[PDB]
Amino acid sequence: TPQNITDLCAEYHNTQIHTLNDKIFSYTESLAGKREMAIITFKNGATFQVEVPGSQHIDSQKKAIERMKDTLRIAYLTEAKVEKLCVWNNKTPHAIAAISMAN
Amino acid sequence: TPQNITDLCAEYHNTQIHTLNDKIFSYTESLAGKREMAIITFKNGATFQVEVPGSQHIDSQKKAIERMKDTLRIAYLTEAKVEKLCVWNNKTPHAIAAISMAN
Amino acid sequence: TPQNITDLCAEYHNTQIHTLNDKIFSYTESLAGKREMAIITFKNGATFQVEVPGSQHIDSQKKAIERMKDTLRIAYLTEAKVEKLCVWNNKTPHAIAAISMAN
Amino acid sequence: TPQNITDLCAEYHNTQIHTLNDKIFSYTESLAGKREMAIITFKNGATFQVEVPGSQHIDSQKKAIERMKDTLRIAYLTEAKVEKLCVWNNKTPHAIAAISMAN
Amino acid sequence: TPQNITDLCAEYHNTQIHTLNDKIFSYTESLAGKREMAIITFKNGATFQVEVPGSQHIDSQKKAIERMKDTLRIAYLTEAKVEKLCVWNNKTPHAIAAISMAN
Ligand SMILES: C[C@@H]1O[C@H](O)[C@@H](O)[C@H](O)[C@@H]1O
Ligand SMILES: C[C@@H]1O[C@H](O)[C@@H](O)[C@H](O)[C@@H]1O
Ligand SMILES: C[C@@H]1O[C@H](O)[C@@H](O)[C@H](O)[C@@H]1O
Ligand SMILES: C[C@@H]1O[C@H](O)[C@@H](O)[C@H](O)[C@@H]1O
Ligand SMILES: C[C@@H]1O[C@H](O)[C@@H](O)[C@H](O)[C@@H]1O
Ligand SMILES: *[C@H]1O[C@@H](C)[C@@H](O)[C@@H](O)[C@@H]1O
Ligand SMILES: *[C@H]1O[C@@H](C)[C@@H](O)[C@@H](O)[C@@H]1O
Ligand SMILES: *[C@H]1O[C@@H](C)[C@@H](O)[C@@H](O)[C@@H]1O
Ligand SMILES: *[C@H]1O[C@@H](C)[C@@H](O)[C@@H](O)[C@@H]1O
Ligand SMILES: [Ca+2]
Ligand SMILES: [Ca+2]
Ligand SMILES: [Ca+2]
Ligand SMILES: [Ca+2]
Ligand SMILES: [Ca+2]
Ligand SMILES: [Ca+2]
Ligand SMILES: [Ca+2]
Ligand SMILES: [Ca+2]
Ligand SMILES: [Ca+2]
Ligand SMILES: [Ca+2]
Repeated sequence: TPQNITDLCAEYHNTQIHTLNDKIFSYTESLAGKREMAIITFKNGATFQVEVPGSQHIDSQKKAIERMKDTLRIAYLTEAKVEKLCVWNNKTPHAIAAISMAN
Repeated sequence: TPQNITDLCAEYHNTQIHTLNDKIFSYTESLAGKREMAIITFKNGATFQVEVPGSQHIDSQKKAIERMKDTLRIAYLTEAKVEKLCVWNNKTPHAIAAISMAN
Repeated sequence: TPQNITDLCAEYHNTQIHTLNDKIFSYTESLAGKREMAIITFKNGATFQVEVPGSQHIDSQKKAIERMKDTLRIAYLTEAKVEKLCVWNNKTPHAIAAISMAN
Repeated sequence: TPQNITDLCAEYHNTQIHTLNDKIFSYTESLAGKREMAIITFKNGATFQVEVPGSQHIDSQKKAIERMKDTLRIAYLTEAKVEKLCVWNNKTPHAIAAISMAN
Repeated sequence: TPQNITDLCAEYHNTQIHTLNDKIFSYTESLAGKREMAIITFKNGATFQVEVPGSQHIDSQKKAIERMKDTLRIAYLTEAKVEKLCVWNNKTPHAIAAISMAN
């Protein structure tokens, strides 16, 4: 069980930590078919997706995907500092696996 | 994969982008039978719905319909600037497909 | 498809609009068996229920009834102005069909 | 159908109204197996539970018990004044049936 | 039935109270496969998880795990002072069974 986002990120292939230390600049969400996704940007231009859920996801996985989009929305609206994102960087835009907030 | 709401909107037939750059003037929801919908308006007069959940929306989509109303509700109550809406324009009032916020 | 709460309200029998243009004065909620409901009041005395889910309600209404109670809770705690309610006025208290917020 | 917490409470055996007119002093929450419950206190000394969902609870109450723990959490975090609680006084600590907020 | 986090904690094996009396320093959440978890840290260095939900959890447990992550997120973003945690201390990092807030 990892104790921090970096270690967690390290357990997957084709991941990377972005250290933003900045609030979210823009928040985009879509309910359109095959594109039920969220997209966030930062003032420096970095863009990240929360990928659409699939049939391959069990309920508790689907609740994590939804939770993440919830977290992103509420972080945006409270202007919470995003410390780090763990992303998958073999996708475009980079696909969020995890988030950390601090300060 | 889209990196913003305009790219995403352009993937669908019978969609257009509206540019608001304004907070929601009014938020309406109903639990009346076959009208379980949200409706928002902008001071400029524009009116939009979130559609009644129905048989065209698979599970990810019914979830995202529920998330859209959660978003519109919290956006209204925080006076968050709505940047753009992607809508189906083959409905009256136009039906929301995606939202971007970026005050 | 209706563009506002008045037009939506006009599609049902035994409904009427109340124009309140006021914040909620009190919010009450219950988990007692067969009284799983909320009740709101306004400073003018007007008193409203979200009904206990029962045999009068179709399936599609059940998520919406839960959503309406969430909306009333957060409206109360944000002191949000309630513009209008659509109610069934053959019930005591009057039973909420829809709500519009504007300010 | 009751119009207020007191008349709702009066419909049940082994209940009483507490009149608090105070914010919640503490909020406690457990996920521990067979103690999935919330406990709140007021500065006066008063301790109340939301009961572990159990045999005494009918279907409709399960959702409402979830909502009630939601409401007590956000009441605490918003320093919302609690007016009254309806409780079962044959439980220790006394078990919450209903809550009212005014201020 | 316990009246407080300390009494509830003492009912289980392999548990302990941590007394933090401090707001959450960092909040980390993951949507990644088999790492659907939150992790929080305090300034004194203490690091805690909410367990990954899985086939070994009953629904009551699964529900109470999603609630705990809701609680930790909003407690973080409101800078709510955490009084105590009841945790299982045979896990790394220690796994939250219960949280108390007073302040
Ligand atoms: C961090 C980078 O931000 C850019 O906006 C994206 O186009 C890249 O794919 C990547 O996500
Ligand atoms: C943007 C437009 O706003 C108007 O109020 C509506 O009546 C139209 O149907 C469309 O949705
Ligand atoms: C009967 C009432 O007349 C008023 O003009 C309207 O504003 C209300 O919505 C309602 O329709
Ligand atoms: C209202 C009373 O508060 C006290 O703290 C509790 O110990 C009693 O059981 C009862 O719930
Ligand atoms: C309370 C302790 O915090 C430390 O940071 C962790 O490394 C330990 O495993 C334990 O959870
Ligand atoms: C949890 O922690 C991570 C970093 C891996 O070491 C796993 O083996 C462990 O279960
Ligand atoms: C994904 O996004 C859409 C909008 C198209 O440009 C695709 O080619 C891209 O892969
Ligand atoms: C949908 O809305 C209702 C209120 C009626 O005006 C219909 O004509 C419309 O199609
Ligand atoms: C609903 O309210 C309760 C309190 C009773 O008085 C019933 O008559 C009524 O239908
Ligand atoms: Ca600002
Ligand atoms: Ca802060
Ligand atoms: Ca304003
Ligand atoms: Ca802002
Ligand atoms: Ca005020
Ligand atoms: Ca306002
Ligand atoms: Ca205070
Ligand atoms: Ca107030
Ligand atoms: Ca601060
Ligand atoms: Ca405080």
